[PDB]
Amino acid sequence: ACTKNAIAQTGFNKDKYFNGDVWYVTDYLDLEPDDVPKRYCAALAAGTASGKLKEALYHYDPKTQDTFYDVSELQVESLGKYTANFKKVDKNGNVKVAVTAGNYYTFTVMYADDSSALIHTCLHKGNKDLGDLYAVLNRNKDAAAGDKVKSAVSAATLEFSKFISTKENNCAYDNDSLKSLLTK
Repeated sequence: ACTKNAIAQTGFNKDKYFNGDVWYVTDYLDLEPDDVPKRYCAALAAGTASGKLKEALYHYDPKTQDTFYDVSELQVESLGKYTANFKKVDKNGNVKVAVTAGNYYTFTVMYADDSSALIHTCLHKGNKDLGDLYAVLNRNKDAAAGDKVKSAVSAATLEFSKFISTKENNCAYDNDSLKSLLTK
């Protein structure tokens, strides 16, 4: 179940966030903690491709080694708040699972700057959802969360101390694949 109306960043700079580059998830928190593993790896690219707002996603479970990529088309609800479809793809963009009615996530950028961000997402698969999921993002895969995004976590009335770090999982990412997928 999702329960939060996440508030987007005041003055959110959409072209800076959606610039074609990669974001690494360094820390996460699901308000339904059992919905996701305690160890995980995730990253995304976000950009405009031929006029359309897109994201490319990567998930990796560093223990089970379950791996998947996705390509998403985002529609605008308000500044900083989006509804995204997704298709499951291999790392090269070939479709494994097509865009499907009812398979979507919401995406809210609560905070962003040059190097970091805080997002909220509520994933839906049919009548199932994966809970309220917060993620601290960084442009550098190995950077510890700085005071700007940690203060943003507090300003959302969360505690950064309760987030789970991804940093000890030997996460290895394919940035070329993510940037290419934005076009698929």
